[PDB]
Formats: sequence, structure tokens, C-alpha cells
Amino acid sequence: SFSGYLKLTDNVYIKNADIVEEAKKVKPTVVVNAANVYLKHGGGVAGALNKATNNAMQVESDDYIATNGPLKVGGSCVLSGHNLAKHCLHVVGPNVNKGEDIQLLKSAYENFNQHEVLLAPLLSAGIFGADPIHSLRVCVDTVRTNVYLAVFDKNLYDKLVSSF
Repeated sequence: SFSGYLKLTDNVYIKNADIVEEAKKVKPTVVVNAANVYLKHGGGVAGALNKATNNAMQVESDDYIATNGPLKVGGSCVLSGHNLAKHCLHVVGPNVNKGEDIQLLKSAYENFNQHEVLLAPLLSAGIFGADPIHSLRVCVDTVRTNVYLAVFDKNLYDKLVSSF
């Protein structure tokens, strides 16, 4: 199970970790991907998770999009976790750099409530452009299931913990 996490609340835990390394170590039931509506895993967490699967996540995702069309911002889909987890929950947080409504971040986090335990990044953080402090606040106030947050940057991790 999950080790080295700081407990923030009854159900939210946080660690300064590379989510790829964390997933390979833990092999959790669910790893969350910071997806976009097209499931194009080019960069950020998605690019890193996809690279760890040797592009198998992207091949599976392209078939999913060809069949179902794009996801909604705030929506999700469950696909294979490949070599990282049993399942990958691809969740689309709003991308502030695309002018998407930050209010959709709560809807994005609500997808986590369909899974008892998840390894996840902060939604809409990083290249999605939202304030990670705000993302953590929405996470804590929305997710009721057990979420283990992996924050790649030590400096950001320290800021998130110290300001919680």
C-alpha cells in the first residue's frame, strides 16, 4: 500500500513523488491521469504516464476516442492502467490556458468519488494552468474517497502543505 504520505484530512493524503514512479511502485487499483478531452497524452502528467506505458495508453485512448468521441471538460473515462495500475481514470480538469471554466474543477474531482482509493495528481495543476493551492482545496472539499496525491515538484509540495 501507499507509503510516506502526509495525511491532510480523513481521506486525503499527499506526497512529493513522481506519479509514474509511485504507480510503478504501488501498482494501485486506480491511477488518475490529467487528461484532455481528446485523450492526447502529449505532456505533463499525461505525457509522462503514456511514455511509461510505451505508448500503449495512447493506442488504447485513440481507439476509445474513435468509438466514443471526446470527453467533456469535467468528465472522465476508465481505461486500462497498463503496467502502472489496474485501471487508469482519465479525468479532464479545466485548462485555464484554453479559457475553460475553473468552476468545472469540482465536477472533475467528483469523478474520483466513483473509486474507493486512487493515486492522483492535482487536477488542472501544471500545464493546465490552475492554481495548485486552489486545486488541493477543491480536492479536499469534493473527494470523499481515499485519494493519495502525488506532487512532482518539492517546492510546490512544501507550499501546498505549509499553506493547507
